This record gives sequence, structure tokens and C-alpha cells, in this order.
Amino acid sequence: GSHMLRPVETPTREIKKLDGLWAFSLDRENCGIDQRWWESALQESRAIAVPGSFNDQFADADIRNYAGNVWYQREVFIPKGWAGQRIVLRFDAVTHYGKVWVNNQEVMEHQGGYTPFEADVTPYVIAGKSVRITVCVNNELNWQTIPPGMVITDENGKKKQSYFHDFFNYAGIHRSVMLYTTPNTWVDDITVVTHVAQDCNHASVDWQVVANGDVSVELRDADQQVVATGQGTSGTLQVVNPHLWQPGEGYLYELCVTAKSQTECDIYPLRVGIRSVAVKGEQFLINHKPFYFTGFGRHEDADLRGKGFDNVLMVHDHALMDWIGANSYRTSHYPYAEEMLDWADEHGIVVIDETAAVGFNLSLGIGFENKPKELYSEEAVNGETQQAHLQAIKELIARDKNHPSVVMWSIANEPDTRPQGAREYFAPLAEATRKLDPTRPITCVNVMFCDAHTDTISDLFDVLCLNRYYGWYVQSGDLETAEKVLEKELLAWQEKLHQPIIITEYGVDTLAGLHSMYTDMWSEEYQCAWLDMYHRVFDRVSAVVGEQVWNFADFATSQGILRVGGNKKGIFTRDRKPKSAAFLLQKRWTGMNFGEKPQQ
Amino acid sequence: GSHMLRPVETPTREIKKLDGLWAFSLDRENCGIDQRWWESALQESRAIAVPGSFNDQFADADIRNYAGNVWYQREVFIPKGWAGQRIVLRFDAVTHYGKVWVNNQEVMEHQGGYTPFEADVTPYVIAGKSVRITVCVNNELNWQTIPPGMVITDENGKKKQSYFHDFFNYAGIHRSVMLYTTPNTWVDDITVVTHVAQDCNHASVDWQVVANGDVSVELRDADQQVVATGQGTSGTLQVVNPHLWQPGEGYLYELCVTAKSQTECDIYPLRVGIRSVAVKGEQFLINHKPFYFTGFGRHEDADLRGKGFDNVLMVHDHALMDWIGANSYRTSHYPYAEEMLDWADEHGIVVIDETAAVGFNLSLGIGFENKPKELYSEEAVNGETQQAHLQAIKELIARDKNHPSVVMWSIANEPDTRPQGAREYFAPLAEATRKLDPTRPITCVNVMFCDAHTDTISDLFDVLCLNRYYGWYVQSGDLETAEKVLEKELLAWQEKLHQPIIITEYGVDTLAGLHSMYTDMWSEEYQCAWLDMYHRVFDRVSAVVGEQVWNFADFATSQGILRVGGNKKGIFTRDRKPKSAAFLLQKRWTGMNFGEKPQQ
Ligand SMILES: CCC[C@@H]1NC[C@@H](O)[C@H](O)[C@H]1C(=O)O
Ligand SMILES: CCC[C@@H]1NC[C@@H](O)[C@H](O)[C@H]1C(=O)O
Repeated sequence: GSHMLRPVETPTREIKKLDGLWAFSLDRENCGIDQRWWESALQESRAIAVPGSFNDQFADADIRNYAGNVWYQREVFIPKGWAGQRIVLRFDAVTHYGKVWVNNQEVMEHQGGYTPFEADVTPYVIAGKSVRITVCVNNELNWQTIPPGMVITDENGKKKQSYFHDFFNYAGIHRSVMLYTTPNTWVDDITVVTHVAQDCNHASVDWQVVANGDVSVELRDADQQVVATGQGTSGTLQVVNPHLWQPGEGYLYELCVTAKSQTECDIYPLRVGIRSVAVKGEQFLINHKPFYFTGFGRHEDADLRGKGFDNVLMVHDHALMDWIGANSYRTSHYPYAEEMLDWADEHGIVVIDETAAVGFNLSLGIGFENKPKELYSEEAVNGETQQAHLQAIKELIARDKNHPSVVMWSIANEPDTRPQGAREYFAPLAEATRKLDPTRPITCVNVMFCDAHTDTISDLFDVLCLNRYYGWYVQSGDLETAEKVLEKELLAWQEKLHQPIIITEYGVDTLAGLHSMYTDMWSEEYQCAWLDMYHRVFDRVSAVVGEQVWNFADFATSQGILRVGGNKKGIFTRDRKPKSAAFLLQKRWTGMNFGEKPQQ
Repeated sequence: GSHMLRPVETPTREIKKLDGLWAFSLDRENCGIDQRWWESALQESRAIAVPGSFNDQFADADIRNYAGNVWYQREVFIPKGWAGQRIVLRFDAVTHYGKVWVNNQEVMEHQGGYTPFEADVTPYVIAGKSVRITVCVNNELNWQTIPPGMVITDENGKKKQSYFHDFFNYAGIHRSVMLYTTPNTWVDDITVVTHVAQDCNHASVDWQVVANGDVSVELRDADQQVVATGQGTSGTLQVVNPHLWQPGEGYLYELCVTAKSQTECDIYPLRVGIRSVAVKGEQFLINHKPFYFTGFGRHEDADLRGKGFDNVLMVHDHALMDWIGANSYRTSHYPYAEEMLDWADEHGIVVIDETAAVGFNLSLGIGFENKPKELYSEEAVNGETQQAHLQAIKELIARDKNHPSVVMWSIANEPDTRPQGAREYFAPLAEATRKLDPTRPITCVNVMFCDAHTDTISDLFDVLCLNRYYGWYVQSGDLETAEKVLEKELLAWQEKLHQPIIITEYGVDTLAGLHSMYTDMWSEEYQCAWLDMYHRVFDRVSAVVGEQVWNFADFATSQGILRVGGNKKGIFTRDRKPKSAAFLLQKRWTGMNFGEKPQQ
């Protein structure tokens, strides 16, 4: 993807613009573009908080289920001590589609809902005066979006969005908005890659695009003592005798790249961890040692902000995952806030990084009521779709490439691989991803009903990721049949592919408070029994190297007869209170040795 | 007390009269006695179920909180094949006060709310025709009732009942109503007492009042094979080599007493278990072996019947107590339905039998609002009161004397022994109880605030029963101070009295579903932590021989700022669903060896 690094603070800086309170108005009949609302202060507005989804801030179902365009707006005074500097305006996430006006000049456009976008806007502002930022946000999904969907227009012209993923289609500006200043010598991009041999010593090859001038680099210590130095726009190899990034700890050196121009200097510190991931046979190695993933599929979801990033929420949810014994998690169903990958970096949390490609499946929704008949087809998942997907992988890898916590990419989640053309679609995406980053493995999370004798595309990926729900959606309520089905299906996957197997979803809906002596579905007792049987089967299969229970907390979804106020598969309630199973896992995950598979 | 045995089925029988549907009407202005409503069919009635409390059958607060007289009524056809037989009409429990008319002849009167009452009514009916039963039920409590209370009349003359016990003052006909026929030779009463030496052999002395004729007895086997025979109105000793009644099993011989008159025979089978209870030093022996009580303080309380006896409820609640590992319980705060003591008899459940003497304490209610200033005084707990109490002990012992499950009598629960005259009151009651039955020990359950340096009456009883709530009502939320206070108070009791100590109440209010990471009051996590600390302290004190957590299920109480829909101290919800702590106890109570104290 296009060059981009996280704005970090050096002797050149940034001014936060998530002042929260912006002017918001929905655009019910698309009068916005016609009257180019970007030209004058928004007519009939109400205060909105940024970052946060717009759906639940007003406790009104008619905004919540709204489909179309919405408008955010805010004036800003640009500090004047920035004259003779390049001013860039970065949105870290505007969910689905966004385009923005610096009063009357349009600067940016973007269709990715969970990855940042910026543009050099130094020629459209001059320091000292205040300019109006106007943003147009679209929350519509068609077949060429990631994720896909179908907007449908009723007799009256009202839009209603249909999609094929579980979680609710929150929208708005979900993450940081930000003006930042950099010297006129550009450090546009950095790439770092790490190698190790027997933990004693090795090196970090390096590449850098620095648009405007000479580059020297110094890798410094936690003590910020210089441990090696390089020179050059690329190469930039140095060798060490380091303390290398390990799951329990997360030791981070600091790559200080300097960009000397003939008059201007530019300094960027990029945190690096010396880790080497690979897979060998049925083992997922990290610094040449097998690893056992424990933890969760998560979500960006809280009670009144939707998917809006929040620092308290990050701190408290890491406190819970740490207590519970989790050592890993995967950014379930879209790229997460980079704050979380920095956190995982500093604390040694291992992360499976996933794109927003969910809902490439029309076999999962179940009920009594027009979806296309060919998944892979011109009307549905098409060629435009494949390039949109490849673009989504491009942005995610472009943004999380140097993070030590990122240990694996996941292209998509639960696609249907039964129809022909599934492999036609996914093969070039797997190959392209492999060339965009050869450092980490490639996975594609596998859906329950593309079983081992049925799935078409798992050949193309390095590590097998399974979402299994025997005993819940099938064999409902019967632990003795679910155990057999699960164990032969696991052994089957192993015989078929001899890969490491990570169970990336396994869970059951559990109403907090619903208790039962009969250990039936929806009780806390059932959650415990079910997870516990699954754990015996994992412990009895050689190739399973990971367990991430399906959902850390309950989250919101679309309305339906299967979702009681949302998906209740969480170990914790949406307000982070523990169900009984929370103590089951805490007993397992801190009982085992760190990163080691329980020996049965 | 007056002679009475359970109606059991021989070649002379009984016809059940809990036909449920009776005519019920409340008597709002005491017009009942004046118009002697007993004379004609009840004016303006509604159907009521018998047995069951009248409070919650109609989902109406104005009947629920009603104080005064209520009227039940029902016609009955007396079977004619009963001519020349004695017909007796027995109410097994009419709660608080009851008096009854066989159409126009009044036959019975009773003030005990949980013990049966009958009367020979052979001269007031003749077999073949149908007579109307009319019952007047009073639910008022004054200072000479067991339990006591204060009715208070507002400006308008409406009664409202005030009391000083936790549970709600349910009323009505709570248990079996019953017409039964016996031959004109009376077996009015039987008493059986058991002795053992070294489990090899001994005897059961015996006494019998059989009003009308010669008596022979045969003690028969579970096989009903004759193992010994006696002759005489008393003495009736025989010696055995028996399999003796043990907690885990409950072996019951059958004492078949026959009453030969010159023309009529009468046969009564009375189930007996060969058990010997006593206390020695700090040990509670049963068949000369120390015992550890586990289990609950219970209640007669369910969701729509109030305190009405129900067979399903008995079967299901015994299934839960059996699963959970309980081996004992105590009939908390009133005599229970004899069905439950028969059950405990057959299954080997050990029972601490208690009278209805609760609320002899004006220091327990807490709030912001006229109770007497002297507990023991002429206006309050008086001499009439003491004779009423002695009468209550008389009836309970008279009815549960031959039950092997009954292992101890408890005169009262949580009286205040601080004021002078507490010992003046309770001493003659303790001595009288000891002469009414020397077979089993005597206890008086001790309230939290009459601590070891304060209590006045514990000298007078055999086994010390403690209700302790450190960490809940005092030291609220602090497990580390509650542990110290509890441990020194337990050791203090032991130094002071060198008796066996049974913790007969210990528990915390727990909202099912309320979970917390901070282990604070009202969460399930707090229930578990609290009970668990209490268990460490029990395990570290020599003299503690028993643990009965406070309440098996949540139950209803009077309204107040301290009771959220009732007392929430149950391990189970009112509809019998388990809280998290239910599995804590199940792990302890079935982990230990049966009847043995955990060795720490
Ligand atoms: C069989 C499909 C299961 C499905 N897997 C994807 C998750 O995004 C959903 O939350 C989960 C669920 O339905 O609970
Ligand atoms: C400190 C008195 C505690 C009291 N003990 C008697 C029981 O009948 C109550 O239910 C119990 C409670 O308050 O929970």
C-alpha cells in the first residue's frame, strides 16, 4: 500500500483533533453534494463525539438503522509556529467511506473503514487562521466493499443495509482525527525485518523510503544506548547480540532513522522487536520454539461508543486478558486501532492480524425469508471485488508491517469455499499477500461447514484456523456426540494438511445469570462444560497449537431471532463482567506453562 | 404434649381431604363470629387451594398483607362403610390460629401454627351423608404467640402485623387436612427409645398408651421377618443384633404394635431406627462415632404456595441436597411437615428439629423509624409467653419423638440474651425440655451480637449453635478482618464452654447474575470467597463439628430496604436454580469422607 507510518512525537509534532464535539447531521435525501454542504456551516446540526459510532450516541432507532450519508464538521485554528513546515491531516479510521473538505478544497477520499488515510495539505492552509473541516461519511456496503453487502431500496426509496456478517454495521469516525507537522524532508516510509539463529545474535535488514534526503540510522536500547548504526536509503543492516522480543516480555529496541537534507533534519523513532516467526510441520515457532496461542477473538464494541476507540476500554480489557491468562488474540473481522498493536508490542501480546473480509458466504444466515445464487459471479463476488480485497490486504500490511506483535496475516474469515470459483478468487490473493510480506505466515479462517472433506482453498495458506461449534449449531446440547465429531474432524484436518491448527473461534451463547442443573444450552454451566470438553479434545490432538474462544465480551449485532440483544458468546458481558466460564479459562490458561501446550 | 401419632395405613384407614378447592373469604370487619358464618354456606367466596398459603394465590397485595380472620369451607361425604368406627378429623397445620365447625358443632381449637391437631368427632357425624366443614383461621401475632409479634391498629382501625423474624408471615392451611377412621380400640400414643453399645447388639425400651386394650408388639425387618416380640402396655423391651440406623443409609425396622380388645383389633406400624445420639466433650457422637454436619438452614417457601407443603418440591429439593453433598439440615424457625422427617428417616438425613420461637429479640431490626424497651417484661416476653413456649416444645417433641432423623431439639433461634431475665426465661424451658425427652441433646441457636463474652444462656444447653456473619453485617466486604474476628470468636466459644459447635447459619446475600471482578458484596464471586474463608476457619478449629450454610434457596420476607425482593442468601434461587457457590459446596461436601471433618 501507499507509504504511511504512525505519527510519532520527535522534535517535529502533531496536534490532536478528536476534540470530540463536532457538528453532525444526516443527509436523508442526498441534498449534501448538490448544495455542496461543505461550503457553509452545517444547517440544522447536533453535537457528536469523535471518535465514536454515530449509531448509539442519541438513543434513537432512526439514526441507528440509518443508511446513506452523514456529515461531520469542525473549525480548527492552525498553530502559526508551523509556518514553513508540511501540514498533513490524517484520519485514522472513517468507517466505510469518507471524503473531506478543508473548507472548500477537497483533499482526501477513502473506502477502507479501518485503516488510516492522510494527504499533504500544506498548500491549502496557512498557519494562524482557522479553517473548517467538513467530512462526508457513507455507511453503504455493496459487493465490491470489504466487507460486502447489499443495500436494498423499498417502494418508498428508503435504504436498508443488508450484510452477511454477525456484528452490527457501526459507522462514523471511529478513531483519531489529527493534524500533524513534519519538516520539509520526508520520512515517508520505513520497513524493518528481523532474523535470528540460536538466540545468540543476528540482524535486522532494512529498507526506507525517505523522499527528501540522506538517511542514517541508530538502533538504540531500552536504555537508549546505541547498539548499532547504519547508513543508506536501504540495506541498513546491522548485527546484534540482543535480548529478543518474546511473548511474555516484549523487548523493544528503537530504530531511530534520521533524514538529513541540506538545510532540514527529520527524526523518526520506530520501535522494533527482534522476533522470528515461522511454521515447521505442525509447529508454530517463535524464536525457533513452539508456541501455544491462548485467548480470544475480540471486537471493537462497547456500550455507547459502538466501535469508537477508547483508552480506558483498552487499559481495562488488557487488564482482564492479562488476568485471565490470555497470551494472544486476533483482530476479529477488521483491522483494529493501531493503539492496540502498540500495546501488544510493548507487553508481548501475540496478535493474528485480519482484514475486513467477512461475509463472503451466503450459507450462514438462517431463517424463514433474495440473495444471489452464485457467490463467485459477476453480480456478486466479482473481479472488482478481488481487487478491492487485494487493496484491503495492501493497506493492512502497509500499516502493521513492522509490529512485533503481528505474527500472522488473515486474509478473510469464514468464506464459503464450496462453490467453484472460490479457489479462482482466493489463490491470487494468497499469492499476492505472500509477496507483499514474506515475514509472517498466511491464514484464512475456516467456516464450520467447509469441513475437511469439503474445503477447497486451505491448500493455499500456512496455518489452519478453525471456527468450530459442534454441540451448539449442530449436535445442539449433546456433549458426547460433539466430542466425537470434533475429534475426528480435527484428526481429519491434520491428516489432510499436516499444518499447525489454531481453533480461532469456539464458544456458545450464554445468558449471564441463566443457571441450570441440567447443563443445557444458554446456561453458564453449559458454557463451562462445553469449553471444557473442547479443551480435552484439543489436548488430545497433536497438531492443535492454539485456542481462542469465541468472544471476550458480548457484542451487538443485527436484529434477528437468533441474537438475544446481540451475540451472547462472550466470556464477559458487554460491560466487562465475568460469566462463570471466565474462571474456568483463568484456571486453565494460568495453570499451563507459558506458551506451552498442555501435555494432557 | 397430648397424645398423637401420624395417621398410617393398616387394615383401618383414612381419606384425604386436601381436595384443594375450598371456599375462601376474608372477614374484614369481624362479622364472622357475630353472624356465626359457620351456619350457612360462605357468602361471597372464591376458590382457594388447600394446602397453600392464602397470601400469594390471588396476586393481590391487599389479601397478601391482610391481618385478621379468614374463612375456609368445604362439604364432605363421609363413607358409610365406616359405621361403628371412630372418625377423627385432623388438621396437620393451620398456621397460627384455627377453630373449626362440623356444620354447626365446633370440635377443635388450636394456636400452634406448625403442629397437627385432631379431635374425636365420631358422635357428630354419621356415615353416608355430607357435612360442611368451616374453618376460621387467624394470622395475628401478639407477645404470647410462638413466634411473637405486635399487631398495630392505625387511625382507621386497619390491622397491620409487625414481627421480628426475617421470613414472611404466611398463613392459611399449610398442610394436610384429613378424615381418618380407627377401630374403637385406641392406640393413642407410642414412645420408642433406642440403646447401643459397640454396634453388636442392644435394645429399644418402649412405652405405649393404648386407651382400649391389650397390646403385643413385633419388631419386624426390612424383609418384615419377625426379629423380636414383646407383651405389655409398657416395658416392651427386646434385644437385637441389628443393622443400626446410620446417616448414609437409614435402616428402619418396623414396630408393629397390636391392640387386642375383646372384640376389636387395632394395628399400628411405627418405623424405628436403631440410633444412639449423644455428646462427649467437643464431639457429637452417633452410634459412638463423631459426626460432621453439612448442609443448610432451610425454609418452607416456594413461589406461589407460600409455606404450603408440596410433594414435587420435597422430591426435587432432596435431589438437590443429595447432589450437593448435604447430610443434614435444620428445620429453620418452625416445625416442618412430618413428610420431611419421614423422608429423612428413610434416607438417613440428620435433622436438627426447631420450634417456632423466633423473634425473641428487638435488637436485630435496623432502619430509621415503637418497640418495647424491656424484652423480658410483663408487656413483652412474659409468663404467659413462657408457658406458650413450653407448650410449643411440648407439641413438637410429642410429634417428632420417635423419628430417627431427629438428632437434637432447638428451643429457639437467635434470642437476645443480653437483658436480665433472659436466663430467668430460658432456664426452666431448657430443664423442662430435658425432662420431656432425655434421648437427644438440647440447643438454642445463638445470635451474632451475643458474642462469647456477652451471652447469658448457652451454659444451659448441650451443643452450641452459631449464626455468624462477619464480613457481611459487620466488617462488610472485608475478608481479611472477618477471618480474624471469626477465628478468635470460635476459639473463644470453645474455651468458654468446651461443647461441640455447629455453625447453623453462615451466608451472604447474592444476586444471581451479579458478577464482579472486585469480589464485592452481592456478587456470586463474593458468596464463593466468603463461604470459602469461613470453611478455612472451620477446618482450623477443633470443636466445630458442623456447617449449615444460611439458606438453601432464596425466600420471601417482609418489605424493607434490606431485603431485595426477599432474602437473597440462598445457594439456589427461589425456583431452585444454582448460583455459582452451589458448585463450591458440592466440591467440598462430596470431597470429604462422609460424616468426617476435613482434616485441613
Ligand atoms: C458458524 C458461524 C459462527 C460465526 N463465526 C463468525 C463470527 O463472526 C460469528 O460471531 C460466529 C457466530 O455465529 O457466533
Ligand atoms: C444477624 C441475624 C441474621 C439472621 N439470622 C436469622 C435468620 O432467620 C435470618 O434470615 C438471618 C438474616 O438476617 O439473613
